[PDB]
Amino acid sequence: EPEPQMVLSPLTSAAIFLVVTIDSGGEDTVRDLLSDVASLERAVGFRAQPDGRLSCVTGIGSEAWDRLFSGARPAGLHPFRELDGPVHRAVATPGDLLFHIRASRLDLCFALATEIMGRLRGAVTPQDEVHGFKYFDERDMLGFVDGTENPTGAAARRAVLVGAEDPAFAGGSYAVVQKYLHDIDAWEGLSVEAQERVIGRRKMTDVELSDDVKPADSHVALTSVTGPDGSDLEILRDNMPFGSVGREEFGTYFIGYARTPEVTETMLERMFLGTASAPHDRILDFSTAVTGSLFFTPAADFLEDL
Amino acid sequence: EPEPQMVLSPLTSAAIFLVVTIDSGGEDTVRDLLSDVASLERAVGFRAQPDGRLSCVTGIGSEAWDRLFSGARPAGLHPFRELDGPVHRAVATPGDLLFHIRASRLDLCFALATEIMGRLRGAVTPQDEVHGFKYFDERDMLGFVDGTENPTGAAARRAVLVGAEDPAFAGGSYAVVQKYLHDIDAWEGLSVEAQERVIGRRKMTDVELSDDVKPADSHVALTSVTGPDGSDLEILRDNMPFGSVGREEFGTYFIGYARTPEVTETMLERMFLGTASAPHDRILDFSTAVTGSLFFTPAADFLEDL
Amino acid sequence: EPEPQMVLSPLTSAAIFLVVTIDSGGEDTVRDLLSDVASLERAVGFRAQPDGRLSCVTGIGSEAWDRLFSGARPAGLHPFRELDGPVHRAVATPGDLLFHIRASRLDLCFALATEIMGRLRGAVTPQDEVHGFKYFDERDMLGFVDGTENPTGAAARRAVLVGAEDPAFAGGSYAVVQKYLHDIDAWEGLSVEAQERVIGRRKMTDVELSDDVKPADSHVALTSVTGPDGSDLEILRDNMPFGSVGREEFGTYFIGYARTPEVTETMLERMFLGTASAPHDRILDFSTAVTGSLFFTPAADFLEDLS
Amino acid sequence: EPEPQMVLSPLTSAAIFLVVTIDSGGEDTVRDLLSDVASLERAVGFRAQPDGRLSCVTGIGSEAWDRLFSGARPAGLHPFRELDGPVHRAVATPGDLLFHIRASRLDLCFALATEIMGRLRGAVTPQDEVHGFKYFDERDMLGFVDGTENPTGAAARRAVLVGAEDPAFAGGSYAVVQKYLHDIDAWEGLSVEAQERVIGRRKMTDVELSDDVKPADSHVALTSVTGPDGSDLEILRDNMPFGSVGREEFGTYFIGYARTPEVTETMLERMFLGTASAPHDRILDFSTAVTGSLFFTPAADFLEDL
Amino acid sequence: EPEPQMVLSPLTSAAIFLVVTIDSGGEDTVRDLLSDVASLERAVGFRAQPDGRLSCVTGIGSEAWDRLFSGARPAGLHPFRELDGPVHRAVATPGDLLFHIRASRLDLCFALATEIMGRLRGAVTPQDEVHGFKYFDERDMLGFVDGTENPTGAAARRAVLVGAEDPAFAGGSYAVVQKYLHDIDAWEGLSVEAQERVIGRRKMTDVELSDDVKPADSHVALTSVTGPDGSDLEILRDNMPFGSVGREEFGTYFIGYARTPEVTETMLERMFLGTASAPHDRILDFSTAVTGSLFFTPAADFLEDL
Amino acid sequence: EPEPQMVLSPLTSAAIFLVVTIDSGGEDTVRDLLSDVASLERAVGFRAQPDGRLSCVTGIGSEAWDRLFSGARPAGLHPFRELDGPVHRAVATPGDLLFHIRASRLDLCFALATEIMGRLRGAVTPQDEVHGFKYFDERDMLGFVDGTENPTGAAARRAVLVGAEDPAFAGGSYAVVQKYLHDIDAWEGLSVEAQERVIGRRKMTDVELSDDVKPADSHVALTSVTGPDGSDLEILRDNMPFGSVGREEFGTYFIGYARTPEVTETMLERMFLGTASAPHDRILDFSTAVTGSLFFTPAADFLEDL
Ligand code: HEM
Ligand code: HEM
Ligand code: HEM
Ligand code: HEM
Repeated sequence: EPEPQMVLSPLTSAAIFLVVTIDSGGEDTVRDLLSDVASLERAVGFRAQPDGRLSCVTGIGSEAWDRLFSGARPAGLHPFRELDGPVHRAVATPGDLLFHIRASRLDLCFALATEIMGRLRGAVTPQDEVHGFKYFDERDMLGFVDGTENPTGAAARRAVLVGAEDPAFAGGSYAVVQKYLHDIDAWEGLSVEAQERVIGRRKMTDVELSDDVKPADSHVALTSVTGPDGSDLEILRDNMPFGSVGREEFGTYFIGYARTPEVTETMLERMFLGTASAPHDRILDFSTAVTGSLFFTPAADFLEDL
Repeated sequence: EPEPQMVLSPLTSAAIFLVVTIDSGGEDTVRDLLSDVASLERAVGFRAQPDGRLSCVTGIGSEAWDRLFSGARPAGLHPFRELDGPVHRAVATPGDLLFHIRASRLDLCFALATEIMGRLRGAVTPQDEVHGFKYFDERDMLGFVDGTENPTGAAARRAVLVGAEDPAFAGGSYAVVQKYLHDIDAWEGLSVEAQERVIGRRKMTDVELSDDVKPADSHVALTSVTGPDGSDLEILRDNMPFGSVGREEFGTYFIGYARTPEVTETMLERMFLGTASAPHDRILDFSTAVTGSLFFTPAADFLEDL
Repeated sequence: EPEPQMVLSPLTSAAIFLVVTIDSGGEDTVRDLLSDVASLERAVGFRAQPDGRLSCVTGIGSEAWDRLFSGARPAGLHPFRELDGPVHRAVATPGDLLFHIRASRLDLCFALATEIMGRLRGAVTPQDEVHGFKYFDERDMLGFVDGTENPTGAAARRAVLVGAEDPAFAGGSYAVVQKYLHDIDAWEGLSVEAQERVIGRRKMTDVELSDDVKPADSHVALTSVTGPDGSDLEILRDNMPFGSVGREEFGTYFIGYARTPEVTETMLERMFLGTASAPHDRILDFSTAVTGSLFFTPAADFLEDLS
Repeated sequence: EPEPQMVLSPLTSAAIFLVVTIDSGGEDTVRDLLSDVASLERAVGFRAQPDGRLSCVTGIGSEAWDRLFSGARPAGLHPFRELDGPVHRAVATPGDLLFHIRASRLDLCFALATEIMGRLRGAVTPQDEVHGFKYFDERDMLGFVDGTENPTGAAARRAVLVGAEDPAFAGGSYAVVQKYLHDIDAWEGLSVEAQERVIGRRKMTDVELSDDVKPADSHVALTSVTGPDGSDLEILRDNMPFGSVGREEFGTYFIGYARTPEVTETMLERMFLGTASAPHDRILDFSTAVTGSLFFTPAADFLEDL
Repeated sequence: EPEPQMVLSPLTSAAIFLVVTIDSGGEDTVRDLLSDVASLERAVGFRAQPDGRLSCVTGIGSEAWDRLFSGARPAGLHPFRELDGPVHRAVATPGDLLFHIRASRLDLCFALATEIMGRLRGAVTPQDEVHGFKYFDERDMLGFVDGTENPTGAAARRAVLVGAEDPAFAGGSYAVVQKYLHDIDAWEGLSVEAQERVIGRRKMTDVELSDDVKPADSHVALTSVTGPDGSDLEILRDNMPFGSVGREEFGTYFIGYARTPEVTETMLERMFLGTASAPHDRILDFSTAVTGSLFFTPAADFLEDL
Repeated sequence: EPEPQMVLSPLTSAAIFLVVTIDSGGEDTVRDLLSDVASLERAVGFRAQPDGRLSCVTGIGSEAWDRLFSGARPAGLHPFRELDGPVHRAVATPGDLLFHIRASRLDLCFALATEIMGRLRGAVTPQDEVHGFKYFDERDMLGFVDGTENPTGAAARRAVLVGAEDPAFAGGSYAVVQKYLHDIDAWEGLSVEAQERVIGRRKMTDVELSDDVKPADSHVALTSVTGPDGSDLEILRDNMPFGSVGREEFGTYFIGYARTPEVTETMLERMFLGTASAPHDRILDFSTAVTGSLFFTPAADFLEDL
């Protein structure tokens, strides 16, 4: 019955990520923006309804939920954990509102972001405004196909949508965002076989490496987590490449939706802290998480009732 | 006989404007890059040939030409003139190499720019990188359709391509680049009729205003320059919007190609210094020029012979 | 009977509205066509099936229903009410059968209409035939974006499809059709701010005006109807621009699908008769309704299995 | 060289034909419009530049040419000849101005026609306008593929544009406009083989019938005129299906461009009056001409220089 | 609840049919491929996600089911019946594994087939490989529109998906595959009306012939089977044209999905053996069946759990 | 003045290569087909001409020219020269007529080939028929991008169209066709760096290797022929991947157009016989030539005058 936000939509060719902090006394402005965001998205996106698939997902951080709403907090909504392994660390950056805008053209995303920021001209403060674009075969900046094993259909619904465990917030999701900056020089220093061993998949054919050859510290092996029931826990992640050529900045904005934050937290702990058979993820040797945050994206019905 | 660059192409949806300055001792690397920029463009763009429309235009500033080539300089190639008008001024900023990359997708432009700057590591210091996107209705940040009256066909090449006036540099062109930052807050405070009077075109229908009603200080009226023999002086403009909603940065990157810089300089003088019947252009009351430069784009044959 | 006649399909770029009336003795061939309309639509559309998205919706008027079928009538399905306000009027032109054809290309719609009328030749009288096309940003003849606030997903299904209130006719809908001829000269005589105040949304960015500034007599304000339980009533509408510049004729064909006709009747009454705080809709000052009719679009299986 | 109009354009999905008669005293309005038709077309069609492919062609009748322009007349521009055949006839209807608008979507053509008629309010009387649409395989309403043997490339330029025979009007063309109402019942009453014999080509594969079995009175055979020197005489046709289902009106709007009207006049005479081996064209047994006119489409610079 | 193998996917423009026979001792490799086929399809098809629509359907023959799996068998699974009609005979050919690959481009299908065969190298013998391409308007080699009356929506699910009748194998389907070679010259010898009477539909308009004129031995009149309870028995068919001009070979590869094989068996018996009012199907006079097999396509969950 | 036979057309997604041998006494039928091939191509293509891009190129072998035409012969026409290298051989196969059909869909190519072969039924013997498909990323079966360095525009016209050196046959070209079978099993055993060194270009980004480190026996370094006057000899080649997974056949059909066969013969001699610094091309260690022929594709007007 509850209507989830557009989190199950397929990834498009253009996206904008807005991580924004809320200034003191701007709670009412944020409330009315959350009420009107669906109408704003519809108005901006209907001008190109046949093609463009404009979709805005709004999430609220743990530190802002108790300041905006006086009801019951969603279960598991907590500030992003600080993971500091022996070598790499995951830093948590301030963030209260997440606006994830996706469309086939950057113009629609820019217009929607402009409208949203205009409605919040003097009540908030931007933190991590980022534009992201796709490549030829949906590749990332590391040259590998990204998001191949994303759950689809009913599997995605079971993986990312909150069910009867939190009846008051059915249809919501937990989104973990993390901006990484790559080291392209070191990555290009390695051979293609070394890159495949680091990732765990073939670079050209995208065929997953055989289990008897896949290294224990590869990114794919460490992110493959199986729960107590024997089924593999999965999340609907949508990485977006980004960067500026002049500043020699290349990176990836990872966003991951789940029905509970525990799956993403376990994946991050395995990647950073490492398992018994692997000190840490190999992909972290060439990628540093410059920012990280956690948000809760509620159902559209909850947002429309403010 | 000479082969001009891709300066005569339809305005694509995505573009990257790179302006860089050559450091000391980097002339040899710049020459090496210019000797194979066409090959790099072909290699990057052939991967998506039918849908993609990748095209890179390379231009050399007046300062860089003396230190790069020992031959005769192109006629009219001079450092960008700075106009100190009574109210507005056109600032001239350093720049020695311009790469104007255009494609239907931002990924191709980003890959080409990455390859170029990787070839130019250490040799040049980046000065201005702009990622321009084109709206669904190829409108400006002011909401007006841009490039409607661009010359096309034989008129375009007769207006932008150097002919027999400079036989040694036939097929080249002069490109004036200028970055404008718009004051959207003040622009939105004007009625649609006021905006149309400022621009000189109808906002929705894009129909030019009548001669008896068009204001003398409108942008279209001031940029319409008649030649000494009754002909109309024309330039090719590929200005595109750009900006980021995080910093309240909304702007337009203007690039203009001509046979000689005299036409563009006259248009700029009319816009900034004004006319006897108009103190200055009205569009400058809402746009501020923060970067201006002039470059010469030679024929592909000239670049391939280095 | 869960089988709607594709009335939830998104708006396409080309459409044909065909309202006809059946003369005496034509009740037999019309029945034969109604059992073949789906097959004809499939046969015409499958050629362009990858992107043709051809869809035909058939509706039966109040008189035509009890003229053709001898079963129980659907709840409602009254002849279209004629509203005669202090200034504007809503005429109720005769109409028995409505064919709403939608496709990305006009050729598919024209072929389907040609086949339908060839099967119907000699037994119907064409009351109205309108070819509608879509502008750039789904604009209407007034220059505003049309259909922005259309319900989508499960909300549209709950808003247009008949539920358990009429179990015998589940999956159907009630379609109200009207033809408006705009006064383009008067509309262009107004400033853009005046046009936005008349409509209720910004012309450029399609963002609707704030509550404290939106006029009480604007079209959007008057068509925003709140139900007795606080839930706003919604309908699915596909307004198609049409006209010919030779006759200086410009207009919009409005079609509205609802679960019950009462919602559309209330919206029309508020637009024409007006409320206490607004004499009538402002958009009616530049639009004149030349036709008007109400039809019931039954479920696909009901048309296939006549009774 | 003179710049030709948009006559040399490919067949397009949507078209509008607008034939009007200039009222008394409305010469000045038409004259000032003709200098603005190119600007109006550019303004309207630029909004959909990548795919709109909007193009407007303007033609002037003989009486309209006499009333408007006081210069020399083109070699053609005689009032459309009315052929009184033994069975069929080609009526000549009044017409002074022809606007042929072509675009991929009918909205562009409608907007351009609206602009033109608004500029022509109170000065012209619309004789008739036709909204033409293309079927699946560019077919006509008779079920056959239309325009298969149209000239292309330099051959079309030689057979359409006016050359050195009339140097003062180089780049123009002569357009013959006719409106045919088909008898679909009689056409459908014929077998497919009979229809192919009527037309002269196979309906299925669209291949031409072999010359030993093609009937002498077939449409293809009769409109295959051989020049005095043995060179084939050809014209460019852009037939547009049209009709209204409610009125049971089905028909084709034929427009034919030539470098001289005599080619189209000879084709029409062969079709209607017939040859020695054929009383008349067979396709005329199912098509009735209800509107005929002849116009001259001048070069773009001629219209601009007014 | 169980997820099918996307047997309800819309018809695409390119397909590959691969029928192979498992060699002795190759059961383990076949099981591994059946486990990894979903991952292989996801990896190959993700490179072109928006377009392409790559989908692979895997079916196991009756002779191979008892060799690969143990414990239970589908109720309807059995070796394909051979029909020895008075004139036409439907031959049964050895087939153990069926791979039906569909995509908008043949390259994706070829890559998927290459991966599958490489995984199966040394374990299976390729009995048949067919590359089918969609014709002009979904026509077949006979020129008639193919697939017009396929069930869609919930009707297709009720017609092709196994329900509560076989709970252990819910979500599966039964696929009957045949390869017909056409006598194109003899078919073209017939008139268009004769062809329509043989098929039962209009050649151009695809309108079904009236019941008063439709021949009793036409293809449509013979494949229209009414159920015992007055319902209509329906199957999902994807007929793919194929052939080579060098060998003068043209044909259609027919695949039919059903919830039970009884419907397809009844249709084949009516087509070949014929009813009381028709000796056999008329289309069989111009088509010869050179291949026939029956396979069971289980739910994706069953294939994954191996 | 002469019209080229659509040789300069851009590469499409689907192609059909037909090589046939004229039987004794079938010269008249071949002449009739050569006369009617343009009409057949137009008739087949105009159904999908908005985006079909169908184009048929016809070439006549050296032996067939002496039989079909009794006039003068093109200077460069001669039977294909078989090269017997130390380890590799270029076999010459009997081929009299070449039909190279290109279109965005295999449907148009198959229809055109069917019509052509039907007109040639009983007159020619089909020696070879290849259905070539083009990968999603313009790659070949070796995983590298093909045709990156193909000449375009004026350079291509100068390089592939014969001019004043043979005025009687101006507008024609010489096409060399070869059928290659690849050893994918051995090719995949090499590292990506080894594959790049064999080819001579980067596999990922298609960037040509630097002048140093580039092997002297690489394919690119061996097909880069410098003319006597310091210019680079270039040909327009359209390699098409092809094969079947059932027979484990993978290969590339190479077709190369030139203004004279000397350039292609020199390239083949360098690849097979080898230079002083390279025994032979490395790519030949994984590709075997099973077919080789040379044809002369004349101008369209030459074929239309039969
Ligand atoms: C710079 C950071 C990252 C990059 C470039 C990256 C890229 C990739 C790539 C190329 C793959 C293989 C392709 C595919 O499976 O679709 C993959 C797999 C995956 N990654 Fe990431 N990833 C990053 C960070 C993360 C993080 C932070 C998480 C979780 C917290 C994550 C979770 C996963 C999962 C669940 C899979 C699929 C595992 C499987 O298929 O068994 N990734 N990633
Ligand atoms: C006569 C000419 C009409 C025109 C040009 C027109 C056009 C429009 C436009 C531009 C809007 C605002 C944009 C949008 O909501 O998508 C709108 C809103 C709407 N109109 Fe109309 N309309 C017309 C007549 C009608 C009629 C006759 C009805 C009902 C009987 C109706 C019902 C509505 C509704 C329900 C809305 C939604 C407003 C909201 O959800 O806040 N309109 N219409
Ligand atoms: C009145 C209804 C007409 C219809 C339905 C029609 C349609 C056709 C068709 C289907 C063809 C064969 C396919 C093709 O050539 O593309 C054709 C050929 C042709 N028609 Fe028409 N046409 C009509 C009138 C005319 C008129 C009035 C003229 C000239 C005054 C004309 C001139 C030609 C020419 C020149 C050809 C090509 C001849 C050739 O290829 O040798 N047609 N027409
Ligand atoms: C037999 C299998 C062949 C394959 C797979 C193949 C593929 C390639 C590839 C990948 C390239 C580099 C990328 C590109 O130029 O687009 C290339 C270059 C080239 N190849 Fe081939 N080729 C083959 C045979 C031939 C033959 C037989 C010839 C001539 C008789 C030839 C002539 C050329 C030429 C002229 C170039 C351009 C190199 C340059 O301009 O620097 N190739 N080929």
